Amino acid sequence: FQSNAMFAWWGRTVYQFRYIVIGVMVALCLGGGVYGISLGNHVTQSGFYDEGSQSVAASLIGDEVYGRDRTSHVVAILTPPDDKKVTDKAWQKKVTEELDQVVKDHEDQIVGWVGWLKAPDTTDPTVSAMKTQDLRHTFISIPLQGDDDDEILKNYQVVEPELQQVNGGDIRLAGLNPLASELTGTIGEDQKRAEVAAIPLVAVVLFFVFGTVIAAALPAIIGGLAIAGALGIMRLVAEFTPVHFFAQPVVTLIGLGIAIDYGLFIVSRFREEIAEGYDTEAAVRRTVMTSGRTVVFSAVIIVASSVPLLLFPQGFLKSITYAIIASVMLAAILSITVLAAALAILGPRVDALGVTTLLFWGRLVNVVMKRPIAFAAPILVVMVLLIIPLGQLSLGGISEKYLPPDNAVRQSQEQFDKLFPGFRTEPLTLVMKREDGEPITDAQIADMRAKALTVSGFTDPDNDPEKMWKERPANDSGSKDPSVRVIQNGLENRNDAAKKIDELRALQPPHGIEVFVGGTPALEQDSIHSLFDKLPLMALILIVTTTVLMFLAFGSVVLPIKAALMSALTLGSTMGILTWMFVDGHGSGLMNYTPQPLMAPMIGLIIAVIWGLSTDYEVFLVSRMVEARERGMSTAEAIRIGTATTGRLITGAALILAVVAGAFVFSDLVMMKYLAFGLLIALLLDATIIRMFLVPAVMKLLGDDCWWAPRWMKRVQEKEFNIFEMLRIDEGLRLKIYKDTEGYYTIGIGHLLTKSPSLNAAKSELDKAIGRNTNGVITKDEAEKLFNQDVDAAVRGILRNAKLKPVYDSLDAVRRAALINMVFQMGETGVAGFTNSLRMLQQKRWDEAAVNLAKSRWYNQTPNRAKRVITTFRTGTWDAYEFHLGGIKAFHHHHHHHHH
Ligand SMILES: CCCCCCCCCCCCO[C@@H]1O[C@H](CO)[C@@H](O[C@H]2O[C@H](CO)[C@@H](O)[C@H](O)[C@H]2O)[C@H](O)[C@H]1O
Ligand SMILES: CCCCCCCCCCCCO[C@@H]1O[C@H](CO)[C@@H](O[C@H]2O[C@H](CO)[C@@H](O)[C@H](O)[C@H]2O)[C@H](O)[C@H]1O
Ligand SMILES: CCCCCCCCCCCCO[C@@H]1O[C@H](CO)[C@@H](O[C@H]2O[C@H](CO)[C@@H](O)[C@H](O)[C@H]2O)[C@H](O)[C@H]1O
Ligand SMILES: CCCCCCCCCCCCO[C@@H]1O[C@H](CO)[C@@H](O[C@H]2O[C@H](CO)[C@@H](O)[C@H](O)[C@H]2O)[C@H](O)[C@H]1O
Ligand SMILES: CCCCCCCCCCCCO[C@@H]1O[C@H](CO)[C@@H](O[C@H]2O[C@H](CO)[C@@H](O)[C@H](O)[C@H]2O)[C@H](O)[C@H]1O
Ligand SMILES: CCCCCCCCCCCCO[C@@H]1O[C@H](CO)[C@@H](O[C@H]2O[C@H](CO)[C@@H](O)[C@H](O)[C@H]2O)[C@H](O)[C@H]1O
Ligand SMILES: CC(C)=CCC/C(C)=C/CNCCN[C@H]1[C@@H]2C[C@H]3C[C@@H](C2)C[C@@H]1C3
Ligand SMILES: NC(=O)CN(CC(=O)O)CC(=O)O
Ligand SMILES: NC(=O)CN(CC(=O)O)CC(=O)O
Repeated sequence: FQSNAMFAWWGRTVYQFRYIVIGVMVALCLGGGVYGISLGNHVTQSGFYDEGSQSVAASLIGDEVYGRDRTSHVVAILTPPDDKKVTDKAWQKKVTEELDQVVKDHEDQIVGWVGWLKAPDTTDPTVSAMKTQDLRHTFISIPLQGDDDDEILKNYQVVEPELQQVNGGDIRLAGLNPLASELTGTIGEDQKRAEVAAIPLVAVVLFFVFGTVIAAALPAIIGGLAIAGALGIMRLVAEFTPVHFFAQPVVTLIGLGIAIDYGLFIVSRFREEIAEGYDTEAAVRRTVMTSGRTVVFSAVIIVASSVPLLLFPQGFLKSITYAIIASVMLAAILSITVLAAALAILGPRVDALGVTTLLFWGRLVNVVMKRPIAFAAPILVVMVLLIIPLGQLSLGGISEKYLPPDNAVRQSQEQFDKLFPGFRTEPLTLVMKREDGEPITDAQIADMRAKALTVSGFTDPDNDPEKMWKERPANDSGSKDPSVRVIQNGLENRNDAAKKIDELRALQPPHGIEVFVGGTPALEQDSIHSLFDKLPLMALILIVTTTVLMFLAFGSVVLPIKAALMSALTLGSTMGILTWMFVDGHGSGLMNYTPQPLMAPMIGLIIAVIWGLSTDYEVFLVSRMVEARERGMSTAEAIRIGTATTGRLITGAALILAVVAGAFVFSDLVMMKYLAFGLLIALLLDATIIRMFLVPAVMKLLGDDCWWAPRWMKRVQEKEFNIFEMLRIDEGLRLKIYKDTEGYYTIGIGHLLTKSPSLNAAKSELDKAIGRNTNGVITKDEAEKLFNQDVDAAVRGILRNAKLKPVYDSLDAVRRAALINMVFQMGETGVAGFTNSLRMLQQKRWDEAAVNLAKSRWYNQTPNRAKRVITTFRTGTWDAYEFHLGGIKAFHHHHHHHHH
C-alpha cells in the first residue's frame, strides 16, 4: 500500500511469467485493433450541444411535429457548359434525366430532387429565385433518407460518386452533407499524415536516444499496441454510448506520444540497471519499482485531469474523455506488462543490434539560482501579458470556415450563398406546446407573435411586421399535432443571440402554453452558457485533485501551491496565444486557416489537457529534487540534482510529443490545429521556460521552507537494510538452541555455543552469554546484540590481518558487510586466499571481481549464498537480500563466535 510493495511483487511476477504476459496482452491488443477498425462506421457527429437545454427540447418538439428539414441536406449548383443559359430546353432535359436516374438507382438513400429545373414554367418567386438572373446558374435541393444525421451522411456518401457526375461533372455540391463529409474526412488525412510523417520521425528521434535498433523499436511497438487496443476499447464503448468522430484522432494525437514516452522512460531505466551491474531479472523488478511506479502515477495524474470534463454535458467532451482515459491507462499498463516482459526475455540483447545493421548546463541553473529575480520577474510579467489576449475571445458553432479557405467544398457553399442569397438561414424559433393536449388557436398564435414583436433585432424583408414570425414549414415526416405550433424569425445581427434569446424567454406565454426558444443560435449559445456555467467547479475539482496528489508525491505544503501557480500561468499564457492566433488570426495566412470564433467545448478540453501536461512534467521533475533532499543534499543542490538527470528524458519526451502534435497542426480542421498548437506551445513552454528558468528561480525564494509539512509527512524510516538482516537470511535466526549441519548447539544468527554433546552445557554457555537464566531461549534483541559482538570480533580480526585490512578500508559500508559475510562463512584465512579477487575489489573493479569470485570452489559448494554476496560486490546495494529466493534449509555456525 502506498509503497513499492506491489510494484516489487509485479516487477518479479512479470519477469517470471514473461512469456505468458507478452502473449496474452499482444493477443488482446491485436485482437482489439482488429475489432477496432469498425469504429469508423459506429461514430457520431453529434454531441456539440447541451442535450438538457431548452433549445434542444425545442428542436425535438419542432422536428417531431413539423418534420426535420431536409431541404438543406444537399444543395447542388448546376451550370450549363458552353456559356449556355439554363432556359435551354435541350440542356434542361439531359440534366433532368440524369438526376431522375440517380434518384431511381438510390431510393434507400435519396428522397428526390427539388428545384426550378423541375418546373421552369413556374410563377413562384422563391422557385424562380433558384436561378440567377444571368441565367448561367441554377441550384436544386436533394433531400436524403435517414432518421439521424449520421445515417443521412452515410446515405449521402453512398450516392455522392454518381451524383458528382451529373452535368458533365460541372455540378457543385454544397449544404450540410457535402460539408460534413469533408469535415469528418479530415480524420483520415491526419491519420495518414501521422502514419507517414510522424512515425519515421519518431523512429529517428528514438534511434538518436538509444544507439540501438531493438532498444529504439520497443517504445514504438508499445505505442502501436496502445493505439490498436484503445480503438478496440472505444469500439466496445460505442456498443453502450455514442462515440464522437473526434475521439479517433485523440487516441493517436495524445495516446501515441504518451505511450511511446512511457516506453522510452522504462527501457532507458532498464539499461541503467543493467549498466549498474544488476542481472536481467533484478533489473526488470527495479525498473518496475521505480519507473513503472512513475508511469502508473503519471497515468493517474492524466486521468485525474481528464475526468472533470465529464461535468460537461457535451457528448463530444465525454467521448474524448473516455478516449484519453482508455489511451493513457492502456499505455501505462502496456509499459509495465508487454514491455517489461520483452526486456525480461531480451535482457542485454536490447543492445545487441546497433547502428551497423540497417545502415555545464548544470550551472546554468546556478546562474538563475544566484540570479533568481533576474529571470523570474521578467518572465513572470511576460507570461501575464500573454494572458491579455485571452480577454478577447469569441465563441461560435461549426461552419464551412472550419475548412481552409481554398477548400473546394467550402468555396462551393460560399458560391451558393453568393449566387443565391437569403436561402441560407439561421432563425430563432418559438416552439409552443399546449399542456392540455388541445389544438392551439389562431388567437394564441397572434398573441405570441405580438409579444415577439415586442423584442427588436429581427429581420423584416417584406417590410410588414404582420409577415414576421411566419410559421415553420411542414413535411410528410411531421405529426402535425395541433397542440404544437412553431413560429420563427431571423436576427439582423447574429452577435445579438444570447441577449435576444433571453428576451424571448422573458416573454409571457399565453393561456398555459409552454414556449421553447430554439434555433441554431440558441443551441450554440445554450451550449456556450452550459460550459462556462460549470467551468468553475470543473476548475476547482481539477486544481484540488492535482494539488492533493502533489501533497502525496512531494510531502510539501508549498510546492503543490507553487506548481498550481506554474500551471495556471502556462495555461493562461498558452490560451492567450491561441486566441491571438485563431481569433485575431495571426498566423492565418501562413498556416492557411480562417480567423474565427472558437468552440466552447475545445476550451474545456484544452484546459484539462494543458493542465495535466504541466502537472505531469513538474511532478516528475520536482519529485526527484525531493528525493535528493531526503538523501541529504542542499536546497540549491537538490535542485541541481533534479534538473540534470530528468533533463535528457524530459526533452526526449517533449520532443517526441512535439513531433506527433506537429503532424496535426497541418490538419484542415481548424479546431484540430487549435488543439495541436495548444500542445506544442504549453509543451515548449514547460520544456524550457518553466523547467529550466522559472522553477529553480522560483524555488530559491527560500532554502529549506519549501520542504515542510507537519508530522503528516512521509515516515520513510527506510528499514535501512543492515548487516543483521543480511546474515539473518544466510545463516538463519533462531531464538531457541538448535543443532546445525555439524550437529553443534547454535543459537541466534549462526552463533556457536559449544561443541559439547550436552544440551545443558550449551544452556550453561548461553546463560553466561546473555546474563540470565535463558533455559535455551533468547529474545530477538538478545540475538541481535549477540550477533553484533560477533561482527565486532570479525572486524577486529580483519583489521588485524594485513591481507584483509587494506581491502576492507577501501570498501563502502555495504561491500564491507559482504566481506564480513565471507569471513563469517569460511574464516579470515579462507577469505585471504582470494588474493586476486580482493585486489580487484580494492581497485573498485566490481565486474571483474564478481566474475573471478564465481570461478571459486566456494561458489560451487554454496552457489545461492555466494551469488548473493557477489552481487552485493557488483552493485554495492542490498538488492540481492531485499528480494531473495526462499529455502535456506541448512544452517551452519560461523567463525568469530564471541564469548564472555
Ligand atoms: C484490453 C486491451 C484490448 C482491448 C480489446 C477489447 C475487445 C472488445 C470486446 C470483444 C468483443 C465484444 O463483443 C461485443 O460485446 C457486447 C457485449 O456487451 C455485445 O453487445 C451486446 O450488449 C449491448 C448492451 O446494451 C447491446 O446493446 C448489444 O445489442 C448486444 O449485442 C456485442 O454484440 C459484441 O459484439
Ligand atoms: C456546416 C454549415 C452547413 C451550411 C448549410 C447551408 C445549406 C443551405 C440550404 C439552402 C436551402 C434551400 O432550400 C430551398 O428553400 C425553398 C424555400 O425557401 C424551397 O422552396 C419551397 O418553398 C417555397 C416557398 O417557401 C415554395 O414556393 C416552393 O414550392 C418550395 O419548393 C426550395 O424547394 C428549397 O430547395
Ligand atoms: C473531426 C470530426 C468531428 C466531426 C465534425 C462535425 C461535422 C458535423 C457537423 C457539421 C455541421 C454542424 O452541425 C450543423 O450546423 C449547421 C449550422 O451550424 C446547422 O444548419 C442550420 O443552419 C443552416 C445555415 O447555416 C441552415 O441552412 C440549416 O437549415 C440549419 O439546419 C445544422 O442543423 C447542424 O446539423
Ligand atoms: C501492431 C499493429 C500496429 C498498427 C495497429 C493500429 C490499427 C489502427 C490504425 C488505423 C486506425 C483505424 O483505421 C481507421 O478507420 C477509419 C474507418 O475504417 C478510417 O477513416 C475513415 O473514416 C474516417 C472518419 O470516420 C474518415 O475521416 C475517413 O475519410 C475514412 O477513410 C481511417 O482512415 C483508418 O485509419
Ligand atoms: C476516479 C475514477 C476514474 C475513472 C472513471 C472512468 C470513467 C467512467 C465514468 C462514466 C460515467 C457514466 O456515464 C454515463 O453515461 C453517459 C456517457 O456519455 C453519460 O451521457 C448521458 O448524456 C448523453 C448525451 O450525450 C446520453 O446519450 C446518455 O444516455 C446519458 O447517460 C452520462 O452522463 C453518464 O452518467
Ligand atoms: C483552470 C482555470 C480555469 C479558468 C476559470 C474560468 C472561469 C471564467 C468564467 C468567465 C465567464 C465568461 O462567460 C462567457 O463569456 C463569453 C464572452 O467572453 C460569452 O460569449 C458570448 O459573447 C461572445 C462575444 O460577444 C460571443 O462570441 C459568444 O458567441 C457569446 O456566446 C458567454 O455567453 C459567457 O457565458
Ligand atoms: C490529455 C491530458 C488530459 C493531458 C495531457 C497528457 C500529457 C501529454 C502529459 C504529459 N506527460 C506525458 C508524458 N510524460 C513523460 C513520461 C515519461 C517521463 C516520466 C513522466 C511520464 C514525465 C515525462 C517523462
Ligand atoms: N578468486 C581468486 O582470487 C583466485 N585466485 C587465487 C589467488 O588470487 O591467489 C586465482 C585467480 O585469480 O585466478
Ligand atoms: N541455502 C541453504 O540452505 C544452504 N546454503 C548454504 C548457506 O546458506 O550458507 C547453500 C547455498 O546458499 O548455496
